[PDB]
Parts: sequence; structure tokens; C-alpha cells
Amino acid sequence: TRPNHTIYINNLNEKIKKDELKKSLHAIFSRFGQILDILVSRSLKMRGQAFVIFKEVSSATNALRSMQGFPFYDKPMRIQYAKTDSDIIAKM
Amino acid sequence: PETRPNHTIYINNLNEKIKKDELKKSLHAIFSRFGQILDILVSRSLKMRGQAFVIFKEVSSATNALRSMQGFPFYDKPMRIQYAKT
RNA sequence: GCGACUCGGGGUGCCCUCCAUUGCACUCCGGAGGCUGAGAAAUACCCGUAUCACCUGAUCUGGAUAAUGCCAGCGUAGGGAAGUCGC
Ligand SMILES: Cc1ncc(C[n+]2csc(CCOP(=O)(O)OP(=O)(O)O)c2C)c(N)n1
Ligand SMILES: [Mg+2]
Ligand SMILES: [Mg+2]
Ligand SMILES: [Mg+2]
Ligand SMILES: [Mg+2]
Ligand SMILES: [Mg+2]
Ligand SMILES: [Mg+2]
Repeated sequence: TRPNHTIYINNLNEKIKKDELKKSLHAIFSRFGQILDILVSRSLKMRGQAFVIFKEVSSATNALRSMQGFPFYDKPMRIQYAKTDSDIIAKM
Repeated sequence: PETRPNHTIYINNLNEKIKKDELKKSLHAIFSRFGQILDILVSRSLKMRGQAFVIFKEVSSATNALRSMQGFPFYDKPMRIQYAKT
């Protein structure tokens, strides 16, 4: 896949609240770069997943490569580059 | 706000199920790497459950502490650390 | 001041217990049962100049709860959709 400012994370523990996820996710991923936002959805379709939007793309690679498979609340987490830019990015 | 940087750190999202006594010990170890520790305050109120303070002798210490352990797994729950107010 | 009509604005969460789901979103709602609410999915409810819906602050603060804007604060904050008819 092509690099993107946004990394796609899944296999997340589904019982974690949107806000703890956001908060906790900012914890794991700050290191790599300035984050613009973390988008969580618990809707059947999008539960257990999340999108982390990075100001820099070097940052996302820097994150995905490093945090790949790393533990998160009792279970690993998968990371890939998002398939397409996020709105907040697109318009730039 | 502004996260104003000082020598004490405030961790939260800590595992509520763990004995506060053991928790303090596990907190001393894990953090005694970032320098001198003047004291660790683990919370005891059914409202402050899951949080604690780590008072470092030096401020720089607290800074590396935060950074490094930020989001670090601890009893199946990523730590979250910031500076304590004032 | 209530109230109609017309058109428009808006939110849809939490899990002490179960089942289903590994899902590429910004077109913002799975099933049972439980909680709050007017409303947590229906063109249902609510609202249209507003200290009288809702948003942004807020990944905010304080308290409670199984848990959640559940209750406070912030909040005379910054935004936010009007004409017509009738007593
Ligand atoms: C489907 C659904 N939509 C909306 C609500 C209502 N709702 C969700 S958040 C909120 C009010 C929050 O007010 P708040 O922001 O806490 O006032 P503040 O503390 O900012 O002063 C309401 C009424 C509901 N109970 N169910
Ligand atoms: Mg139900
Ligand atoms: Mg508010
Ligand atoms: Mg609160
Ligand atoms: Mg309120
Ligand atoms: Mg109350
Ligand atoms: Mg207001």
C-alpha cells in the first residue's frame, strides 16, 4: 500500500470506549509526529477499528513500521496505511 | 489549557484490579530508571481509582519519564501520563 | 403568550448479561434485554433569533453510576434555521 498521513488500526479491543480509545491511542502514537485527529466508531461496521491522522506522512510510516503488532489493552493491533486521505487532509 | 511542565507526573488509566500496595511497587521499579524518586502517591478513592503521582527529585527526569513510558503497557492497560497541575 | 401551516435545522450514546461482527471511515443507528431522555432511529421527537433545540470548545473540569454530557460547571461563552395564519 501507498504511504498516507492516516494509518488504519484494527483488531482493537471492542469493549474500549470511544474516548478511552482516542485518549489511549494518542498515548501510543504521539511519539511519531503531530497528530491531527483520531477517529473512532463503535458501529457494527466500524467497531474495533480506528484512524489516526498524522500531520506528516513520514510520521505514519514511522508509526506503522514501529508499532506493528504491538500490544494494546490485552490484544495486538494491526496497522496499515489508510486506503484514501481523510477529509481533513484531502482539502490540503 | 496548557500542560505546564513540572517535576511531578500524573498517570491514569491504571488497572483498578491491582492491589494499590503492589501497584506502588511496580510503579517504583518501572520508573526508578528516570532518576531520583521522592515519592509515589497511589490513589485510594472510589473516584480517583486507577491513578497515581510520581514525584521526581529533578524535573528533567519527570520529562523523560512521561515521554518514554507514554502509552506503555502495564497490567493490560496503556499508561497515560501528563504533568500534575501547578 | 400560547397554537396551527409551510419550509428548514438537529442529536442518535452508555452495558452490571447475552448473541452476532476482524469490519478502510469522515454519506455520522446491529439483535435481546438494562440506563438516561422529549427523542438513543422514525420522516419519531425536538427546535427555528434563541441566557428557550443542536454544535464547537471537550481527547475539558467536578460529582455520581454497572456505565455513559447520567447530573453540574463552562454557559448571559463562540456559533446556530423564519415567514405566514389564528385566539
Ligand atoms: C438519541 C439521543 N439524542 C440526543 C440525546 C440528548 N443528549 C445527548 S447529549 C445532551 C445534552 C448535553 O448537554 P451538555 O453539553 O452536557 O450541556 P453542557 O454540560 O455543555 O452545559 C443531550 C440532551 C439523547 N438522550 N438521545
Ligand atoms: Mg436494547
Ligand atoms: Mg456543552
Ligand atoms: Mg464529566
Ligand atoms: Mg450538561
Ligand atoms: Mg444526579
Ligand atoms: Mg450558549
